[PDB]
Amino acid sequence: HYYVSIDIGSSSVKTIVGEKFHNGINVIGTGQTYTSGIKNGLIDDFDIARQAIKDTIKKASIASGVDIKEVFLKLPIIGTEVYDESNEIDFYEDTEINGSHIEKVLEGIREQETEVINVFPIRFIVDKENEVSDPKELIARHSLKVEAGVIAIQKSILINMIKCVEACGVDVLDVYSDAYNYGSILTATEKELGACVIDIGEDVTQVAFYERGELVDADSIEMAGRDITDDIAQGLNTSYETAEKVKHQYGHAFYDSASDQDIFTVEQVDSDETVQYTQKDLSDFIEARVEEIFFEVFDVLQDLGLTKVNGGFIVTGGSANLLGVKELLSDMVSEKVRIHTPSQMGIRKPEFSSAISTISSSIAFDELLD
Ligand SMILES: Nc1ncnc2c1ncn2[C@@H]1O[C@H](COP(=O)(O)OP(=O)(O)NP(=O)(O)O)[C@@H](O)[C@H]1O
Ligand SMILES: [Cl-]
Ligand SMILES: [Cl-]
Ligand SMILES: [Mg+2]
Ligand SMILES: [Mg+2]
Repeated sequence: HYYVSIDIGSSSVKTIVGEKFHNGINVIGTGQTYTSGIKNGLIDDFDIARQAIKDTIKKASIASGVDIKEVFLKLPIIGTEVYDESNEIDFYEDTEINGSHIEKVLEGIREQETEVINVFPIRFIVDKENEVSDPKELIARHSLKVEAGVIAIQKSILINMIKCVEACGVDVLDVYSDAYNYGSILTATEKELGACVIDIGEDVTQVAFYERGELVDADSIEMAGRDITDDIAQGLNTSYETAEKVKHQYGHAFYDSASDQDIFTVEQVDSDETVQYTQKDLSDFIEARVEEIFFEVFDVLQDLGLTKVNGGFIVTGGSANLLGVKELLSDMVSEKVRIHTPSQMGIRKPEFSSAISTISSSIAFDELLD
């Protein structure tokens, strides 16, 4: 059937309706609603947040022609913990391992302040000896063990995000931390060599590092697009709103590559007076803040104890639309750099990476467990 994801963002709630193909996802509809009901990745006003989510499901329904009733929810990398764990289940007869057995051994891991939301297999072990990655259709005489990666989140976040969404008359079939979702926007080589995803949104910037095909660790920083706007507003002595517009229209994150011929007029906040500015002027502010964010990212990587980023950097999210971000980052790092943008029609904006990869995740577990 169809897969419906919901990304409850600080700038906009995003919903994608997709269909699973052998080698991909066919997107058949989207919904997007900007709201002030979400701040810093979390619900700021329940009622307003409910309205936006409800409205977005509506938009997604009308656009896809589907009667959305069940959805997969992405969860931000806040109050999150990643760790290892293993579990084993016993058989009392020769058993050909299928999806149900895998679901059961992982389930046990998903057995106080937090709640396990994702449990993915690193490797499986049949009858205390044969170690394999895919144990399907093979025979076990005694057992099936799993060495899994585990993501858990603070109960308060989970409980409130689900309640808010289910208050719009829909069922949350499953939850997917963005820590696991990003695994899907990376190529096999990136996930192997050791790659870092950086999603710069509005209030939150998220970081997730994958290595040897698996998620190693992740975290989030409270510095992103809004902060870029704030500096612009302060610098050009103009309102937040106007600063937001010039950021989209003339924004550039690399001063040297920023243009001078590009000019625009901005009204002042303290006087009827108006002032002229060049893109290079605007870029002074944008580069400074984006640079800071990246330095914040490097600090996260060190605390996480992750020097060495062999697979390169993948930058995505709404602020990734900013010109000069690739230049800026590669100008301060030796490893490869790229901006990820979903390829499907209608969601070809970096802000859609979370929503679309949430579907990739639902599909992955669909194929794993079925
Ligand atoms: N063309 C653009 N140029 C520069 N910035 C942009 C552009 N388009 C969107 N943005 C910024 O992208 C941010 C929102 O992107 P988004 O990835 O959707 O964040 P979010 O997911 O809604 N909220 P969150 O992830 O919780 O921080 C806002 O700060 C926008 O100003
Ligand atoms: Cl075990
Ligand atoms: Cl994806
Ligand atoms: Mg986001
Ligand atoms: Mg907001």
